[PDB]
Amino acid sequence: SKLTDPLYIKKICLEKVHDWSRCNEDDVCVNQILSGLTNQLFEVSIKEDTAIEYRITRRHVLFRIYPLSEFEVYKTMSKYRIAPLLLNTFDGGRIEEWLYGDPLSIDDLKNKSILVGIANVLGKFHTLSRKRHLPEHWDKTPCVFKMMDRWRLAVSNYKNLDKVTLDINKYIQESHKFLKFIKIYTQIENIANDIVFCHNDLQENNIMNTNKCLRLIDFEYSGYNFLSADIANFFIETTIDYSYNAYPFFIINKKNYISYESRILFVTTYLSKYLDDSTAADQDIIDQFLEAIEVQALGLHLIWAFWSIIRGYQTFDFFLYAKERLKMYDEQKQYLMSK
Ligand SMILES: Nc1ncnc2c1ncn2[C@@H]1O[C@H](COP(=O)(O)OP(=O)(O)O)[C@@H](O)[C@H]1O
Ligand SMILES: [Mg+2]
Repeated sequence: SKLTDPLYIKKICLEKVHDWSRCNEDDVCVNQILSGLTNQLFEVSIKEDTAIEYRITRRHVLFRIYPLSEFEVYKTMSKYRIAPLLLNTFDGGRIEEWLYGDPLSIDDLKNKSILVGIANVLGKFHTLSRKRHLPEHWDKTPCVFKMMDRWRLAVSNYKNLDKVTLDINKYIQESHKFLKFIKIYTQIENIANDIVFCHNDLQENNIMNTNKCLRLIDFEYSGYNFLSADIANFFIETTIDYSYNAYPFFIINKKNYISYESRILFVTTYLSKYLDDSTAADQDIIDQFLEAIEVQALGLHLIWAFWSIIRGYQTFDFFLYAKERLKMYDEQKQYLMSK
């Protein structure tokens, strides 16, 4: 695999990237980068002296080897320059614009100026639905209903769930109680309940930063959802570090949950890009908005716990991670019911 993959990759890029066929396999550099289990990813480049030699302008590409089709969404996202530009396709993968920065770190999410930048970008991203014409066949049923329903059904079919938690049926029961609550709750006249085209996996590793220019990647879970669910996911992710490089390959720091003041600064910045100048906007917009986010956070914990259980059964400690997201459900629920 590791020794044989590069040669395959080199041949395709030579013929699928403009001007690269001027080179040979010896001028091209393949480097596998870290990814999820759903794809293999490689930084492919040309040797820099050879790029200057052969006057090659595009020095790097991303080589990607493989409800809503991820691909269909990705190509719409690329069209509007939200995602890295699609360069080309081959059977089994795609070649994308290479982004020069780095994913945001978990500690970046503490920086207020970065939070502001994320809120600006997310505020704009969320207007796409009303400002462009998205493919109309896309299901507009909020992904919270779909993900919760689909993934809970699948977890109910498993044997040995007590090997995840003694109290698993409590959370299977919690889920449809949440869906019924969320059916009523999101009918409140508040923009947090707007249904827009959502990323659905908003987190530091999906936000590329090039010299203070923030880009979004990874549209695998993308679809229409309550706008506050995209934001709740981001807020949650301030307490989860996936960079940790030994078992269980994630670290939870709940003390790091984005502070109240940072949350108001994020929501305010967000609304300054999401809302039109002429928006019909009440006094408690921020209060209700911050409340809807915490409400959605509750469901996300279930959604991602069930997701992680399915991955555990079909394959990072997925089960410990589910367990942790369930403890978060419990904690979040106490919090909500408090106020
Ligand atoms: N177009 C790109 N340019 C440079 N780096 C990328 C690009 N796309 C992804 N990466 C890197 O690979 C990682 C995973 O990419 P992504 O597709 O979002 O995740 P996954 O492969 O887990 O679905 C990112 O954190 C980023 O560092
Ligand atoms: Mg990702």
